[PDB]
Amino acid sequence: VPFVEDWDLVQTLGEGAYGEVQLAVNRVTEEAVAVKIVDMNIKKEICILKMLNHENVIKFYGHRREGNIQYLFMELASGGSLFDRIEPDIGMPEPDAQRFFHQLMAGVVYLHGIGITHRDIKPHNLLLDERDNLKIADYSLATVFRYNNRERLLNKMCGTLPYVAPELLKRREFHAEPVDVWSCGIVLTAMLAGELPWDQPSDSCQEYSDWKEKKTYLNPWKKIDSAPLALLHKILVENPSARITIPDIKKDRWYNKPLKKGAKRPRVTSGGV
Ligand SMILES: [Cl-]
Repeated sequence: VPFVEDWDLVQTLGEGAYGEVQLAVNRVTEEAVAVKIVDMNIKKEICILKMLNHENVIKFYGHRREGNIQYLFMELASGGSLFDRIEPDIGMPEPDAQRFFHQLMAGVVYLHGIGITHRDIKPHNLLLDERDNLKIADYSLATVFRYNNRERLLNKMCGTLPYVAPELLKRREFHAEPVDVWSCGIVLTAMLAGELPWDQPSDSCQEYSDWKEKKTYLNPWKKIDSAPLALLHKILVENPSARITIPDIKKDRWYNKPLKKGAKRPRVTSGGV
């Protein structure tokens, strides 16, 4: 029974470090949206949020301040997270993984093309609409890495250790785009194996050492077919300047492999075939 202007906040979708996220339903129009509620940087988030316009990125509808609390209205992805579609120790069917990977690259290319890096790509932040279309959500760590056609290097460490690229832990400053690419590879690994390969990509983490030594008889690699594994070998490359870029991902054999049948034709409601 809480509400904001014309919307009722009817269900808690999740929780933030500084927020809560609610299902908001418009009393008049019946539209359903998501609303992130922040008690009391968020100015920066809003500027980035207003830039977003792409089918694989959560759209921003506007905001409201009421005393101490900010409300950020956002497109709803009613299917929830990709995280909940990954069966532990299994993953998901390869054709479904490929499709989600396709969508994820489309959203990341978009963001990179407007000079925005998300910086915390992981299945928890990849939401699904009612047709299972992927949407990159939560721009609270996002930042500008290109402005007026000039790249800036990053230096703040942030993200989530099992998804983070090794340069982020090793270098004083690093390029944004390869970091996002690396985390897309860890997502792909999770979709195909239902398990993360390492706690973190550091020289003191055995499982990472094992990967650099190509011990792909170990989990999770041994669960992964040779084609997508060859892509993962190009993505999960320690040196960020040697790592595959998105233009080249789009040329990869597995990325271009036909795997998934299209949806059945929609039901006739009027007229003929
Ligand atoms: Cl996992």
